[PDB]
Amino acid sequence: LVPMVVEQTTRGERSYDIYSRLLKERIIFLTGQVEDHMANLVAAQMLFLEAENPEKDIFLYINSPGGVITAGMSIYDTMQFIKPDVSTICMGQACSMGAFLLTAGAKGKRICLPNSRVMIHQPLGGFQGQATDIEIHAQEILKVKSRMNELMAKHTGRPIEEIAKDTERDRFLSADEAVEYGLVDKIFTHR
Amino acid sequence: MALVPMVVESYDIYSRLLKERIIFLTGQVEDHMANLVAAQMLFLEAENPEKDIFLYINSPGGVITAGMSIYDTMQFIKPDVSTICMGQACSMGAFLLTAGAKGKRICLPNSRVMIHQPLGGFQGQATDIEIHAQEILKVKSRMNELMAKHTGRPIEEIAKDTERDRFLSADEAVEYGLVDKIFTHR
Amino acid sequence: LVPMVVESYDIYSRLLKERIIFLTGQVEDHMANLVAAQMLFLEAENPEKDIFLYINSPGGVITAGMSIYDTMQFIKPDVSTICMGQACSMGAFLLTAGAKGKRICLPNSRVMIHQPLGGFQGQATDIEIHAQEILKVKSRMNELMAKHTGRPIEEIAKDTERDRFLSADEAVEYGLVDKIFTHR
Amino acid sequence: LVPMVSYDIYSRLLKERIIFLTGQVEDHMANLVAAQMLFLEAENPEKDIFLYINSPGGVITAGMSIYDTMQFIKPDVSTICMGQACSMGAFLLTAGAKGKRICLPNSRVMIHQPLGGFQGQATDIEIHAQEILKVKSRMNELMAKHTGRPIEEIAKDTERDRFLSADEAVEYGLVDKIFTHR
Amino acid sequence: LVPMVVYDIYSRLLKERIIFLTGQVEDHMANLVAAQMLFLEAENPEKDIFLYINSPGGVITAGMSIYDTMQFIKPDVSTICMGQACSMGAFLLTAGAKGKRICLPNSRVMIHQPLGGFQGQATDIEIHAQEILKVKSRMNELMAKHTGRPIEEIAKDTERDRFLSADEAVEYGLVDKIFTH
Amino acid sequence: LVPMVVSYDIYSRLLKERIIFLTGQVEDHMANLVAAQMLFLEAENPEKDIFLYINSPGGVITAGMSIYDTMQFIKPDVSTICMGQACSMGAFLLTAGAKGKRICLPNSRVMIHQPLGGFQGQATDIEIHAQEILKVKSRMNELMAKHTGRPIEEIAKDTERDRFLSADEAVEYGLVDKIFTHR
Amino acid sequence: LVPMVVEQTTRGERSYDIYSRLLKERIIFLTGQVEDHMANLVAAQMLFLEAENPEKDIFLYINSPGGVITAGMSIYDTMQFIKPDVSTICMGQACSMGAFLLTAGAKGKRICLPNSRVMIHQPLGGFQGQATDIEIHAQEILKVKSRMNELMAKHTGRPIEEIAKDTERDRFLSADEAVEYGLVDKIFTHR
Amino acid sequence: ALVPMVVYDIYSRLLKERIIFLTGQVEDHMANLVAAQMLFLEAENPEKDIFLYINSPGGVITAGMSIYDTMQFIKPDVSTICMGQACSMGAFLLTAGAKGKRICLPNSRVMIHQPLGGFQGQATDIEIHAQEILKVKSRMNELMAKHTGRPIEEIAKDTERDRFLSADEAVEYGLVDKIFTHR
Amino acid sequence: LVPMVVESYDIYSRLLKERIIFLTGQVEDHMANLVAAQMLFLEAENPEKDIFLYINSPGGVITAGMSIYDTMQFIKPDVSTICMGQACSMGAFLLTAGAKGKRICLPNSRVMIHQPLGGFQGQATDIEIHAQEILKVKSRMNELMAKHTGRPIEEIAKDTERDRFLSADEAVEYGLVDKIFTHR
Ligand SMILES: *C(=O)[C@@H](C(C)C)[C@@H](O)C(=O)N[C@H](C(=O)N[C@H](C(=O)O)[C@@H](C)CC)C(C)C
Ligand SMILES: *C(=O)[C@@H](C(C)C)[C@@H](O)C(=O)N[C@H](C(=O)N[C@H](C(=O)O)[C@@H](C)CC)C(C)C
Ligand SMILES: *C(=O)[C@@H](C(C)C)[C@@H](O)C(=O)N[C@H](C(=O)N[C@H](C(=O)O)[C@@H](C)CC)C(C)C
Ligand SMILES: *C(=O)[C@@H](C(C)C)[C@@H](O)C(=O)N[C@H](C(=O)N[C@H](C(=O)O)[C@@H](C)CC)C(C)C
Ligand SMILES: *C(=O)[C@@H](C(C)C)[C@@H](O)C(=O)N[C@H](C(=O)N[C@H](C(=O)O)[C@@H](C)CC)C(C)C
Ligand SMILES: *C(=O)[C@@H](C(C)C)[C@@H](O)C(=O)N[C@H](C(=O)N[C@H](C(=O)O)[C@@H](C)CC)C(C)C
Ligand SMILES: *C(=O)[C@@H](C(C)C)[C@@H](O)C(=O)N[C@H](C(=O)N[C@H](C(=O)O)[C@@H](C)CC)C(C)C
Ligand SMILES: *C(=O)[C@@H](C(C)C)[C@@H](O)C(=O)N[C@H](C(=O)N[C@H](C(=O)O)[C@@H](C)CC)C(C)C
Ligand SMILES: *C(=O)[C@@H](C(C)C)[C@@H](O)C(=O)N[C@H](C(=O)N[C@H](C(=O)O)[C@@H](C)CC)C(C)C
Repeated sequence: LVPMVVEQTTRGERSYDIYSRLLKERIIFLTGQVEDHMANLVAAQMLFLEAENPEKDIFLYINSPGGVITAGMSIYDTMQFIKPDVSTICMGQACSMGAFLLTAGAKGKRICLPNSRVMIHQPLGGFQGQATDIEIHAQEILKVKSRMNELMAKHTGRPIEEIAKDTERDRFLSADEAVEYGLVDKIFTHR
Repeated sequence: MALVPMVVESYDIYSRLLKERIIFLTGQVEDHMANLVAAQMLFLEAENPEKDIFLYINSPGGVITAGMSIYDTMQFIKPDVSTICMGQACSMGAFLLTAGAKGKRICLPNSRVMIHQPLGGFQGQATDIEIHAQEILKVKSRMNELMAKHTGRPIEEIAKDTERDRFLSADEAVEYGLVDKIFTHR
Repeated sequence: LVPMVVESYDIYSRLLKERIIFLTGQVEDHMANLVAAQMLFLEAENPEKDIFLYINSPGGVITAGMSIYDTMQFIKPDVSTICMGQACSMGAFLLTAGAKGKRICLPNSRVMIHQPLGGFQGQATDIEIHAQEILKVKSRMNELMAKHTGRPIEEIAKDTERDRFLSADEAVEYGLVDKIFTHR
Repeated sequence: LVPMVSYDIYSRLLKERIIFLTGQVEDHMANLVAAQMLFLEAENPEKDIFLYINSPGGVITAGMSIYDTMQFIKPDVSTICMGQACSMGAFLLTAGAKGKRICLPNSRVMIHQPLGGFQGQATDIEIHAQEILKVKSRMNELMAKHTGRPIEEIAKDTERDRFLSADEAVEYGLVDKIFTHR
Repeated sequence: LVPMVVYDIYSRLLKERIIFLTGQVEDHMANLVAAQMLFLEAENPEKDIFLYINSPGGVITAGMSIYDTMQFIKPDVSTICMGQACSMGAFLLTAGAKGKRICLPNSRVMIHQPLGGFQGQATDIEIHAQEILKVKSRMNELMAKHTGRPIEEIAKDTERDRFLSADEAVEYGLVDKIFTH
Repeated sequence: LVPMVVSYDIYSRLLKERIIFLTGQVEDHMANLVAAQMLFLEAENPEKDIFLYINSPGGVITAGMSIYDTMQFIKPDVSTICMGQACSMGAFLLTAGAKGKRICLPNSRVMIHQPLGGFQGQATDIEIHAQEILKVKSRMNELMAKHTGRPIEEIAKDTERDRFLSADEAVEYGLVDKIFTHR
Repeated sequence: LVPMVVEQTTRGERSYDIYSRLLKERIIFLTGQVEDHMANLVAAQMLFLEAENPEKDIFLYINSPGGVITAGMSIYDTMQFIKPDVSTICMGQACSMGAFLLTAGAKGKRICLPNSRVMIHQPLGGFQGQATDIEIHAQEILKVKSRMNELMAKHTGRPIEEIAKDTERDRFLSADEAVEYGLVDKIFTHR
Repeated sequence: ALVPMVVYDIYSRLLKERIIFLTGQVEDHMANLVAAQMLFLEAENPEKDIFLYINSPGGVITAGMSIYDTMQFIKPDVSTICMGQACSMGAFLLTAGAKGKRICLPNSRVMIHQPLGGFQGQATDIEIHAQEILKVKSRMNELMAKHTGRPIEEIAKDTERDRFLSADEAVEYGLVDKIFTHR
Repeated sequence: LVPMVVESYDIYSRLLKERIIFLTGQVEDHMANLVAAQMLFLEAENPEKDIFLYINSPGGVITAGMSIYDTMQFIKPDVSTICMGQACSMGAFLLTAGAKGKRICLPNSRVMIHQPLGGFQGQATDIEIHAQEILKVKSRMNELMAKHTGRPIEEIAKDTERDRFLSADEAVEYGLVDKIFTHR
């Protein structure tokens, strides 16, 4: 089910799906596993909303356990490139790449809901083939890990060495702990 | 696909009842169906932030974080979310039922309510097992605190009662403080 | 595909304007939710005109069916139940739950009643909790069957221990339905 | 991919009071037919309905939902056999309004006794066996009523698969006439 | 493959009056243990039998075939826990002759209530639920007898998984002593 | 679900801003869709630039060459912007963009390596397919050399195995021209 | 296949499989994944070789990536219990529980072949179910991890704290590194 | 069963003649059986030669090294004869034979290449496993250099990709000592 | 099962004492190794008595077949080859590899020759290496066929580009076998 809303016009009626209707309020949803196709859709929505009005805020609701890093960095670089401030709101959970995109929001507009969960940890990977090729892919994953820690350090305001220590294994944070760590700025309870 | 629809001049029975400020939470709670409920709520607030929203719940439960995305949306939006239990509200469904606005949490007479502690499952190195084991305790504690707050029963009693599956009738759900009243006839 | 009519409506939306709802196939949450939704819609449309629920169901999930039953009782409109093809298990329960004097079998429709089914796996403590719950549900279903049929709970219990098949005539004599429709 | 004309092809023919019963008979497709019949009755309860049947049969109760709908509604339901009408499809063909049951020249009709299948306790098997016999007796009675042949002859003939040509279906009394050209 | 001597290694150690209970307890492997116990009794009904247990548990009725065979035969059955004895394996460990129930130093013992599962008509579910409660009560009674702990305490402690070290198994009364060298 | 605007879907609405998306594995059908959009935008205005956002790990070479040959053929300059990553054929279509209009975003990844193949059958057929794979490998290395301005011998050495480049390394190598951070 | 050897007797001939023949030389093989059944067979061979002669050495050839811990601890407790010294020789590799049973040999008789590989790391596990049950199984894995570190410390002569640090992640050792770490005593190249 | 007498197959009969067969994929259980046969033949007679017939495409390195170390440890010289093919680990065990007693048959095929592997998990774990495969790769190149008498740099270069050798080429390279055509 | 005979031997072990070896079905490492093992055994038993290799094979793995071929050429005894049923691909190669004057077809036996099959997937550099190797093996196989048949390599190459089916008589005329055996 995708719920529709009917707007009456001079020439009868037209129809909007609920998500298209909330897109007019400049609200984008990032829901479930981060992969190329759904991530492109999020990026497209950001580019559209920029063209519509490049000075109004964009609200990105995140409920994700993470997924593909490159797919996520397509969203990240879009958020930084576009003029509008992208306010990030955590719903349910933002883990792995979802936490990274949550902390990547415009400073002062990164929000957790009270019972939302945040989790951070180092990249995952896996190659198979000749020893020479394993060394090349092993070198690449280390470069990506260094870069992801560098960006986390920038957005949190914590030193890179501390980000590295804390993401060696799964680190779960409550909403309060995400504010204290510097992943988000404030907690929204009631409007 | 979309059931009992008419073309606009597809508009279905759920789209029609959404105008009456009615949202349906049906079946297993997971990210996508939960995102749809939250979206409907955000929409109904923008339409009118002062009229009540009616959330019909028939769910055995599911993913806690997905359910919490609805719970936090219910508390955040200005409108009171009235919860009505149809058929059953169990696990996460029972949680969202009791999370309705005080005075407007309703069971139908032959609706079934069931509460129990969280489920989980990790595999890997003992160090990681300890981290996830700790995280599951944190979530279990939080869920008991919120269940205590909404029911008005002490956390020690919620914890005791939810160690194993606890089935309640509509009458028992009112007594326990999960719901406020029973609706039989209009 | 489902045919459309221009006046543009699918055939079910068009029959819904005549206050007709269809309960077809296995009773589960999603199809049962739809039935309940249609009942709420028709009440809001007109709370004093009868609703016609056509039933062709072998049964299914009890809680899903109790979502329909509780909706039927709650809404102001009388819900007339008509049995097409068959009403077995939960379908039979929803057929007999209709407004008194407006529960109808068609001549060659079949009705079947029997006790609930269930199944759990795990610790003996949990098995005992689930066994108790299934007994409470069985007692409650037998009580409501007794209420709607007018037969005593003891007889309903005896008759539903094993599968009991009724013709249209036998369903009238048992009190599951009131009358049989052949022609207008 | 169903073609358009404003209307889909089946919806356009539904304005001409034409319903199609195609493929295996089961609860959902059978309900759709019964719904189209109730709709056409509300539209005009005196004009004929045309039910084109191309079916190998299927679920009896699903078929009986159509049969009872056909008998209840005021309009005469003319049945036309396209390709084949076997088992339950043959039963619904013979259930049409007398004078208006039609086979096309190369259509195939076939009749045989019900199939079933239960497993479990001997007590439950006895209950389910008794139910299958009652259904078989009832199905034979209704076939006897619509064909005009006695129940004893319907019973003997449906013990095993009995195939009929269009000519043989008219002789047996399953249909009234054959349409070759308009 | 199982190596041989001039007899396979298991037949050769059966001369030393040693029986192995290894892996999941089911009808066929349990029948083999009970068969070996009847054989060793017929060979010499006075000399002790050594049962080496390395089992996570399994089918209760299959395990009760070994238990009843242990009690029935004239010879004392000395139980030695190697690797682990959990669930039904723990039950057979504690069912050994008093003073001859042994844990090796790094062997693990675990006890918990029975598992079950039926599906069908509510009447049948009630019959199978009652049966599972009767078995649970019986298993607790026999655990109480062999440990010396009261039935009420055994019931509480087996509501959920309870892991014991070799030392804890001695303190609980599941085994009598620990063999090291 | 792709949302609608007033009525267009979001991708049709961004196509009016002359923006095309190349997303996921390169195969015949998605590649055809890119080339169709390129022919459409040319007809609409054959002088205004086209913007191709690339986020691809690569895929089928022939499918990718359908996009490459469409890019060169149409009058409008095709500006290529690397989102997330551009590897294999994705990198090839990135470097194929109009010179001075090939862009990486800061944390976008670029990777290049030689073609993959595979035939089974008679030794005669294996020889024919092996030759064909060498000719394609040569042709791809020539086109990479032409677009980067690096000699073919260097492109061959550097693509014998997987070669991963950052945004900065992609500019130095000559795969892209510039990096875009903020508008 | 398994190759047979024929011994001639007064009454014609008898036949041994190669493994049964080498068992008369007091040689046991621990090969592949450690699980209850193959481990029970190793223990049975040890109890047999004790009964035959409780003063002569037993040679346990190890080529294993590891497996079930309780299965391996059934072999460990048998080794310590029986009178005979169990000399452990590493063939190909001894990882995980493989490395644990290699180091559990009689002191001075733990051997690596030159190109054999040794690897050590902390226990693996995995439960699913009620939070209460997860807690119990999580407490059990920790208790087992402590016990395994204690025994590794005792057999290697390194302190428990160093064993714990070094086994948090996979630690690979060459034959030389295994002697230096104290997992084995000596390296056999030629007889 | 096999091709036997009841008193015992053709392999058991040829084991009496001090002949062992290494056939098919190298893995723990078949490699354990080879090493066992080698220990048995030493105990029977530690001075007579052992003949190891090798027809293998290779397999698990650690399994193959259990044989290698057994070959070097036991007192008897192990003569290696290549039947059909010796590739990867099979070629390694062929070249590991006693100097002067490593034999190719005329139409036997030899192929050498670097190790294969694969891990998936946390970047930290990947770094550890990536290091281990480099150590193993070095060690295998060192042992090949020793047995062939070629420098490790040439072994490394040649095994970066698959290198196929004829019987003649295997003698020239030093993988084997001589070719046996007729007795 | 395989029948036994008492003197206790299986039927194949008994015929092995008559110096008969069977090559039956798809040629692969394990079954080819068994044939080679038998050839070494019979040489050790008596290096001056002929060995009789019965061939019924569609072919299979070339290297596995070359393990038999090199064993045949190496051992002192003449290896007589008799074709039962069929000798195709590698089986035809091993048939023609028998001692000159002792390569035999049975009257209704079928022979078939064709060029090698192969298959690699991976990087274009690896595909070039494997392609070159396939061509070297193809050249070597054609050379050895040319030697044993006494036909020039150009003709063997032409005739094996596609599947070439020969009767017993056609096999003798081509030089793949020397004579046909009908009766003893
Ligand atoms: C959190 O989202 C992480 C996991 C999904 C839990 C995510 O950040 C992650 O590690 N993703 C991994 C990934 O994208 N890895 C790529 C790759 O191997 O190609 C590398 C660029 C990482 C160095 C997995 C593969 C999804
Ligand atoms: C009721 O709905 C419970 C289950 C469906 C029976 C639900 O509350 C629940 O426990 N869900 C469980 C869950 O969400 N667990 C998560 C997780 O493991 O990620 C933790 C937050 C709880 C420790 C699973 C999804 C059923
Ligand atoms: C008739 O509809 C019955 C079956 C379909 C034959 C139906 O009444 C029924 O018993 N359904 C069962 C069911 O809903 N059981 C629930 C349950 O276990 O959830 C028990 C609570 C009933 C006490 C089965 C599960 C379909
Ligand atoms: C012709 O259509 C027959 C079969 C498709 C061949 C049909 O008449 C039939 O026998 N249907 C069967 C059926 O519906 N049986 C039900 C049942 O199993 O409950 C009994 C009521 C009739 C004996 C098959 C099983 C669909
Ligand atoms: C320990 O070994 C227990 C499980 C393996 C964890 C074992 O004692 C157990 O509970 N076994 C169970 C069983 O045998 N149950 C039978 C049954 O349901 O048939 C009942 C007689 C006990 C209530 C499971 C089924 C193996
Ligand atoms: C990058 O995109 C490469 C692969 C995804 C790794 C791509 O360049 C590539 O090699 N594609 C391959 C391909 O298209 N090969 C064709 C073919 O064999 O059909 C040949 C033309 C290459 C010589 C694979 C097969 C997709
Ligand atoms: C090396 O052998 C380790 C793994 C096989 C890589 C081994 O020591 C190991 O961790 N085994 C795990 C194990 O035995 N776990 C049991 C269990 O949870 O059941 C615990 C007793 C260990 C804490 C197996 C692989 C699960
Ligand atoms: C030749 O036999 C090679 C392959 C079979 C083609 C063989 O040498 C090889 O590389 N084997 C590989 C292997 O054993 N890898 C192990 C491993 O990943 O565990 C590493 C020690 C290699 C550095 C694979 C597993 C067959
Ligand atoms: C006849 O027996 C041939 C095929 C079965 C038709 C046989 O001669 C053959 O070609 N076998 C092939 C083979 O051995 N190919 C290897 C290989 O690809 O590894 C190459 C050496 C071919 C040059 C196939 C694979 C069975």
